[PDB]
Order: sequence, then C-alpha cells, then structure tokens
Amino acid sequence: MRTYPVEIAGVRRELPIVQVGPGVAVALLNLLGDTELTEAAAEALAKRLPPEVEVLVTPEVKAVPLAHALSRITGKPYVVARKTEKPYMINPVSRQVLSITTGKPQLLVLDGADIPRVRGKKVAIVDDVVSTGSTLAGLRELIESVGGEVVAVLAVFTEGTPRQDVVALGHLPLFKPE
Amino acid sequence: MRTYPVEIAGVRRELPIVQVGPGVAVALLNLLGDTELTEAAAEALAKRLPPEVEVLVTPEVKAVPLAHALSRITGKPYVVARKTEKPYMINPVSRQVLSITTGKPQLLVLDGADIPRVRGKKVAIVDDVVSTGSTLAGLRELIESVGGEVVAVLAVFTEGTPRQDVVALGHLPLFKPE
Repeated sequence: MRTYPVEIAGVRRELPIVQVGPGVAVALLNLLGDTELTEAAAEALAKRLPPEVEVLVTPEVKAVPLAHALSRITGKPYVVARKTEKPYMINPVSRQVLSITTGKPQLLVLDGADIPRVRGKKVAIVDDVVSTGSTLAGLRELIESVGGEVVAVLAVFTEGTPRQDVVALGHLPLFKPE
Repeated sequence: MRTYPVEIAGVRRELPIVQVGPGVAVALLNLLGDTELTEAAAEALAKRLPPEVEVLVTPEVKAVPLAHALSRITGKPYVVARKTEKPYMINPVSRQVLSITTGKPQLLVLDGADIPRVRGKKVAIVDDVVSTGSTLAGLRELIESVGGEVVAVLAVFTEGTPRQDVVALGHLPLFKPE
C-alpha cells in the first residue's frame, strides 16, 4: 500500500507507509500533535492496565503525550527515557541499542533522578508502536538494571510478528515495499 | 539554599538550584514526569489564553506535556517544532538560531505537515521557561514566514529577565552556584 487505514478507539486515521531499511515498508504512527488520537488511545489502554503496575516508562518523545495522558487517567506516575544525556539529568544510566532504521549505535538513557521512581517498582513500558524487540529488550535491561521489574508492555500497535504479552489496541501488518 | 520553592495553582514544588553556565545556577523546572504539575500549569494558562488564539506552537520537548494538556483543555490543536529534522516530517521548513548556555548553533524546524495548521491562523507560542529569547524571535519568524500570526507567548515561568510580552505563571531569578 501507500497509506494504511486504521481505526483506534473510534478515531479514524490513514497512516503513511514509508521505506525504513534495505527496502522495507511500515505504516508510520505519529501521536505528536494528535491530541484526539492520543486521548483515545490512552483512555482505551488505561482500562487494560494491570492494577499492579506502579510506574510507566517510555523511550520515545512521540509517546510522551500518551504517557502523560495515561498517567492522568490511571494516577500512576510516568518516567521518560531519552536517546542521549540531557543537561537536566543527574547521573544517568545509559544502555546501548543498535537500530533497524540505520544499524547505527543508539543509546537509551535514564535520568539519575528517576531511579527512586523505578527502583523496587513494577513497571509497564509504554510506547507508541512496539516492533521486534531490540530497543524493547534494551529498555527493560535499562529499567531492570536500576531496580524495576517490567510486568507489562503497552502500545498503540504491535508490529511485524504478533506478540502475545503486549497490551496494544491494534496490530499493523508488514507490507510489500513497492 | 540548594532548592527554590515554587507554587502553581496550589501545587507546591521545590526546584533544585543547579548550575547551567560559567558562574550561573537556575531553578530547574521539568514537566517530563510531573503529571500533577503539568496539569496545574495547563489549567492556569487556559484561563489566561487570549481567546482569539487558534493554535499552540511549542519548540521544547520539555513542554510537550504542557502543550498537549493545553490542547485538551482548550480544544485548540498544538504543534511541536523541533531542533533537527525528523523522519516523520514532510517538507520541513528550517531556521537558524544561536542558543545560549551552549551558545553554539541550533536549528528550529517546522514540519511541512504542520504548515496548514498554522497558515492564516492566530498562534500562541508555548514554552516551559522563557529565559533568553534565542528561540523566541527565531520561532516567531519561522511561524510568520509560512503564514502564521504570533499573538501570544505562554510559559510557566519567566527567568532572569522579566519579559513582558510573555504570559507566565511565575518568575524565577538566577542564582549564585555554590
């Protein structure tokens, strides 16, 4: 395809399909700026949030709105991991991740200020689209290295091969890249 | 004194005083991870958002939670402009800017997909702390060059210099770094 149509919690959109590798096509989700879809995806996921989760962690800047809206509906705080160290950080813990996009070295970074918020806590990862499990595996290694246990993974979409323990609101198929 | 007290609409916080420059400390405000404080600042600013504003534009990742909450409260859409070009963007428009603290080159980027959301519309720039205005005149010119009209600047705090063309909820001084 060229754009992939999809409807999530009653909100209708047409996701663009773009080349992401050798010649790879995936439908691109962007919640950044989409107040409506953000709030819908969040109200739907909050209902399917295991009550034992105490804290939310998100790796992507695009899912910060979903993580914030999710935090407000559930009352559970949320933590933001970044791709590099930021001047506001304290004694960040970093974990290295290699990409599918370019195969370049990537970092996943946790603010040192957020450790008392992860340590001893049951964590749910929150992402906009959870893919194969390369950055996913690294985020939980990051979280678990500072004291948290990942007990759930939430997203808007699952992608590629259909996992079982993600709480998603839909699944996107892989496409022929044209 | 290692921290600066602050109060927003009944939410009390104590901001760490941390060093940002050669001889300078600032009170650190971070809405990423503070759901309670974000929602408070957004309720207070909605009350003070000039009613002719049709769109909210923010340049910082750190104020994305406030821009989103603000868009939910007021019903007006929100735009996130970035510091580099991103893979989701379509036909991006850019602007040159010299930052402060880094004092090195910065870029300000508006997604082309965001120009219809700004062209011909009355705009509010949204930020978490307006200190310098390195990005304030550069962001305003980027917006006005594609058709937008900047009619307001919103923020939680002004810093150092008490800007007057800003709608803020408080003012933060500079500190001497122990």
